[PDB]
Amino acid sequence: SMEVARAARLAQIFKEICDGIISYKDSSRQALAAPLLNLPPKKKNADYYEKISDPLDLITIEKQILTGYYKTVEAFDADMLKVFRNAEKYYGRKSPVGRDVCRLRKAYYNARHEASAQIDEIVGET
Repeated sequence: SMEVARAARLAQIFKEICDGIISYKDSSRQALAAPLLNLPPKKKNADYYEKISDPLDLITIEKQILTGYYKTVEAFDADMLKVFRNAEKYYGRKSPVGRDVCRLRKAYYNARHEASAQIDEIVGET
């Protein structure tokens, strides 16, 4: 098949997974991915951008998916996991935001495990 077609099929999968993370709610109906959605405004969180070198938020990922910016799942994985790592690096694995990010990763690995079959069928038309 044609690469842009492939990259669109993938994009659709990446958007579903990423929407699952953004929308993800605990039994308590509160959105765990909320802290991950927007990068703190530079002007009053100058200390953030000193601790994080390669900052990324879910809104940006969500935006780039729609473009076909992610041509492989590794590039996607890399971006999604960087947003989680940056969160733990800044708030601490033990903070309430790390307890959350931790749990969101599990969600991420399940949705990624489940998509894996479709992702292989696409990539393996090369």
